[PDB]
Amino acid sequence: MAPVKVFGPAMSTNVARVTLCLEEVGAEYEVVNIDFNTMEHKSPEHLARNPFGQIPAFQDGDLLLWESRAISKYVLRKYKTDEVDLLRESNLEEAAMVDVWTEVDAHTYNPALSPIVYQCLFNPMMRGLPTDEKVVAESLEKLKKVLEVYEARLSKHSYLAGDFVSFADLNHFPYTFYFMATPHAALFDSYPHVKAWWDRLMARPAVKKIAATMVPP
Amino acid sequence: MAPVKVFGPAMSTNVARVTLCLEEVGAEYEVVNIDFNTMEHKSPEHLARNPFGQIPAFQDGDLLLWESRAISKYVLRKYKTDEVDLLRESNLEEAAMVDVWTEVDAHTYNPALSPIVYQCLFNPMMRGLPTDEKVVAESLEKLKKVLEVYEARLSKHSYLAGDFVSFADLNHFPYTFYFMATPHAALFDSYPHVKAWWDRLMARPAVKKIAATMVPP
Ligand SMILES: N[C@@H](CCC(=O)N[C@@H](CSO)C(=O)NCC(=O)O)C(=O)O
Ligand SMILES: N[C@@H](CCC(=O)N[C@@H](CSO)C(=O)NCC(=O)O)C(=O)O
Ligand code: NA
Ligand code: NA
Ligand code: NA
Ligand code: NA
Ligand code: NA
Ligand code: NA
Repeated sequence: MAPVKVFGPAMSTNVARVTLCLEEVGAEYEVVNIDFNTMEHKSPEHLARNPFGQIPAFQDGDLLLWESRAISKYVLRKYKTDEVDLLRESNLEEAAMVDVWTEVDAHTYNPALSPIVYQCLFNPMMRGLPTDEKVVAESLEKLKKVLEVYEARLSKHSYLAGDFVSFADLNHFPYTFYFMATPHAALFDSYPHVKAWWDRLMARPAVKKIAATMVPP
Repeated sequence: MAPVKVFGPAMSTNVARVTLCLEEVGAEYEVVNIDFNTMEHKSPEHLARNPFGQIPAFQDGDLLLWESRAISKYVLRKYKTDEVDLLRESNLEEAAMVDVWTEVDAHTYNPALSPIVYQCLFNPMMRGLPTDEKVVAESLEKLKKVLEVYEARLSKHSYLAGDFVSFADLNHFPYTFYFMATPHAALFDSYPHVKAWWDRLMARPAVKKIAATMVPP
């Protein structure tokens, strides 16, 4: 049988980006673990998939992909329907706003939020490494300034790209989910339109399914 | 058909990403400078274009965009022809490789190459800031490992996504051009297929036109 394969730990943020997209479009898939403890990500077998030796990678027949956003867009295109059109590529202005807010995640929001996840969650929980409180403080101040902008945006529309959910919103889910596992989760409550947006995403069945994979089973 | 407008200094890397895409598709445009000396990027007029107060921004009628890659994709879609189709969105596997290598620029290549540009070129030439040789050395070692991967890829095809030029290749132009103005330019000679690809991009008429805009006096 023909499920597509995602390679990497299911709970890894960038894997969860891809599995969320797969769930949203109703595609059949399997997640194949990659064991970092044996350097499997640097094995020749995995380097054939991603020559830079990272996860996720992805296989659909003879096509091997890497870079979570590239994988995700392939999925969103391949399995597109009229009812689940998360890129909006037939409407140039809508597609442009999807792209803008996807880029805002990559270049503005995630660089502010991710260090807090690293320092407050990944460091202590993965290998028991310390937290750098200077990094956390600096990042929180940058994140507050980002959230001020998101608060204004999400007072004008229910989602980032307009009055429709899109890949832009989905891209914010994996790292933000882990931010909600840190002691700084309540920050979002100070930006009520951002909180309402987050709650809307968390209510989505595909998001619930992937959130359940981002915990300890 | 009034020309579309690109806002920012013409020689800025992320402005040049956009103007290269505009030249490749033969679109009429104007570059409108944004004066950082008077904080014009933080003025209400510019914040209406990019609420994060960065350049580039872009206007087409009533549409305002920011984030250079989002602007660029809007351009490549709007002005697409069968002859100049730089995203390949009608072919899932080709679009996927364009997307992979666009992501590799953003998340792998540019993070290794751009600090060398900053330390060796932008620091001394813009404000007269010092150079951090530790940053340069660490970045060079990362870049060498990246270039090994590019060398293998560019032995299989003349361009990153396949046997056709695409947005993936164009994304590498602006920072790489400035890297070639640093004392480390010769690094590429150690990767003959990467150097041959670079020379092919530099031979393109659109690339020549934008390279001429990328000067200080
Ligand atoms: N931009 C890429 C990031 C992948 C990545 O960082 N993967 C990490 C796991 S998370 O810190 C990884 O595989 N690292 C191993 C390494 O670099 O050796 C994407 O979105 O796919
Ligand atoms: N990912 C974005 C980066 C734009 C940017 O950094 N712009 C800088 C100029 S270059 O260092 C900028 O406008 N900075 C002003 C500021 O952040 O205050 C893009 O691709 O458009
Ligand atoms: Na849930
Ligand atoms: Na549930
Ligand atoms: Na929860
Ligand atoms: Na001007
Ligand atoms: Na595209
Ligand atoms: Na290859």
